[PDB]
Order: sequence, then structure tokens, then C-alpha cells
Amino acid sequence: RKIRNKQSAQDSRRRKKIYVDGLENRVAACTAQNHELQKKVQLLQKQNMSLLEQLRKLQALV
Amino acid sequence: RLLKKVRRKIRNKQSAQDSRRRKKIYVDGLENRVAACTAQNHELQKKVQLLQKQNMSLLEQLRKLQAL
Repeated sequence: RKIRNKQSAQDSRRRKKIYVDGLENRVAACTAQNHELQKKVQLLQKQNMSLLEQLRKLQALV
Repeated sequence: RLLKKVRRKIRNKQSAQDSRRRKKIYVDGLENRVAACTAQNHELQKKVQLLQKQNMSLLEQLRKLQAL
């Protein structure tokens, strides 16, 4: 019936809003996380440089 | 106002059609960020992974030269 679909259409829309808000929030944090994940590679690249320096400093040092 | 209402009500309808035709793009937009940001995030994690054991093998090389 034409009423049956109206309240079925209301839900679809009420529910889309949730889904969009869902992507908004994944996009949100997966991004903010991706970022701090990169800061972790950074601080790790900088640790590897100061570590190998400390090493070879006593390493090839005779 | 005779046709004010017959225009001001049509003008609104296909302004509403665009809004919806345009959200479809935006959603598809998030779908694609969520897509790659995710696939990227992990490859990013694999880089921290290989980097963490680089640091494990060198710090052991170092602290290996102690009483030595």
C-alpha cells in the first residue's frame, strides 16, 4: 500500500543519516589515527638514526 | 502572488533534487576516503612493524657491547 512505503521511506532516510554519520566518524578517526601512525614511523626513523650512530661510534671505533 | 507560489514552489523542488543528487556524490566521497585511508593505514602499520625490529636488532647490537 502507498502508506506502507511512506513509513518505510521515512526509516530509510532516518537510517541513512546514521550511516552517513557513521562514515563521517570512520573517515574521522581512521584519518586522525593514520596521522599519529605516521608520527610513530617518524619518531622511529629518528630513533634508528641516533641508534646506528651510537652503534658505529663504538662499532667501527677500533 | 498568483504564480509566486507556482514558481517559488517549483524553484524549491529541483533545488531539493540537486541536494540529494549531490549528497550521493559526498557519500561516495566518504566511501572512498574510508576506503584508502584504511588500506593506507595498514601499509603504514607494516612500515612501523619492519621499523620496530630494525630497532630491536640494532639496540641488541649496542647493549651487546657492554663489559666488552
